[PDB]
Amino acid sequence: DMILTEEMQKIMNLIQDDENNVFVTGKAGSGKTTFLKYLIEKSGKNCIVAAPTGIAAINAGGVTLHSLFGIPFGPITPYDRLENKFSEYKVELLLKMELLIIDEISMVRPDILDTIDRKLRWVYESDEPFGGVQVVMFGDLFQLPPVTKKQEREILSDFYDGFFFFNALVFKRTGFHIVELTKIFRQTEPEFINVLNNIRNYQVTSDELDLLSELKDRKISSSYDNEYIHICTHKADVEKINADKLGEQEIRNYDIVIKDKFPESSIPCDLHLKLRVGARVMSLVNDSLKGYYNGMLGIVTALEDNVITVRMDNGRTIKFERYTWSNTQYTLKDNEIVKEEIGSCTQFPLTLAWAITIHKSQGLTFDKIIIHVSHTFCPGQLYVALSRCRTLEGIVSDAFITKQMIIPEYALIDFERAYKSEGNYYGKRL
Ligand SMILES: Nc1ncnc2c1ncn2[C@@H]1O[C@H](COP(=O)(O)OP(=O)(O)O)[C@@H](O)[C@H]1O
Ligand code: ALF
Repeated sequence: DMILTEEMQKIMNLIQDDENNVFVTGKAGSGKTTFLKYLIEKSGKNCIVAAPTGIAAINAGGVTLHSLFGIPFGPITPYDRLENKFSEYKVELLLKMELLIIDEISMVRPDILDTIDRKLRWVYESDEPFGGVQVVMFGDLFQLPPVTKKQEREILSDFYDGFFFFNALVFKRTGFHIVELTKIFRQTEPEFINVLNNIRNYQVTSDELDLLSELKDRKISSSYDNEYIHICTHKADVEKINADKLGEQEIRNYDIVIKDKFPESSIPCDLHLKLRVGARVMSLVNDSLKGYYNGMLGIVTALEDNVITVRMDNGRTIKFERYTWSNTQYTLKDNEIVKEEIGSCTQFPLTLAWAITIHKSQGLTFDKIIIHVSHTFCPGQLYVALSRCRTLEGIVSDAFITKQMIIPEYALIDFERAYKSEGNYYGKRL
């Protein structure tokens, strides 16, 4: 069923040359996850998939960067000394890795990449960056990174020109090609995409500005019974909203089931799923054959012991059973990198969805959203909240969206401008 686009093939063309590192970027719904899987199968290489957080690793079927490379937590300057206490099997695993795939690369502080480059050089006893391991990075540039602690910020400041992954010092020694996936498979909305590009590039016209002014509506934005999902900055506001609407009447509780070794921070579901008939909910996984995807909304119609029946917004009724997330780790089998399960957790793939945070809805899109203007805006945070919808028309705002709420991220605009001018390549050329 998959389409192989020209941009996808162009990435495959680049990684044939084992010396090419590649940054694959694109908005939500542009096929990043789907193409990552195809990339693994067609690469012809022993791949390891890693991500900066536990939930992202679980979702992409890989491991966290910190566990894979024994990275200590906290900022790391070039001259902090690394213990390098790799077990023998980890060393042999890393020595067979020909292709490192890092998902959600925009969440990766640049010192983590340099620490990875340093550990691999130690393991390969090599001066080549990343010990010569080819690196392919997936993520959306313009999704804001985790706010770097004040401590972290000024330690790394003495060594780093900025706090994005591409500020890693290793990129003064190697570089990477960039390919953007621009086909949004779910829908094709040129005007909305154009507004979004103009907001993030700080090139908004006065038309777009009032196009943005219209999105306000105090009636809809204060209602919680309308298939609009409330998108809020703060987790506390979202907890209150989903608790208020859930209420205390006729609530059933379903407990997560853990088997063996599962990191607490990697758990991708509710620990205690509290629901009730009529509760607004969101699907957390994709199962194409039962016809639900990560992000789909619905209303709870029936509650049983092993089955929650939900009427999705598209008119369908689905019988949700418990889903099992597998905690995997990589290993060798006749010098070939394979996976092995070391634990799992099991739970219905549903969560309360009258509201959701910006953070929890990263990489997701909805038909209808309500933006709770969160005054004291930051850089990019308006673009991020509008990016959670599929059209301009499904967006309703708390208050009026004003020009001063558009806070650009000039480091990202300069990065794009720089690579698009130098042949879709950043860093040192070999
Ligand atoms: N190459 C492709 N061909 C056809 N459909 C695709 C392709 N890539 C993605 N899709 C569809 O678009 C949706 C988004 O895919 P996904 O890989 O999750 O995008 P991203 O990871 O960039 O958010 C999926 O539900 C999938 O059905
Ligand atoms: F894996 Al994605 F959006 F990056 F689903």
